[PDB]
Amino acid sequence: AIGNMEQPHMDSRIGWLHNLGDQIGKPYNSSGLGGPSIKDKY
Repeated sequence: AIGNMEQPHMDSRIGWLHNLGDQIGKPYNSSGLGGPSIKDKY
C-alpha cells in the first residue's frame, strides 16, 4: 500500500521555469518579457 512516495512534500517544488512557459507562451522560444504592448509599439 503506497501513499507516502518520495514526492515534493518536505523537499521542494521548483520547476518555476517549467511554469512561466505555459503562463506566457513558448511557441518557438522567443523570450518571455512582460510588455507585449511595448514590444509591438517598437
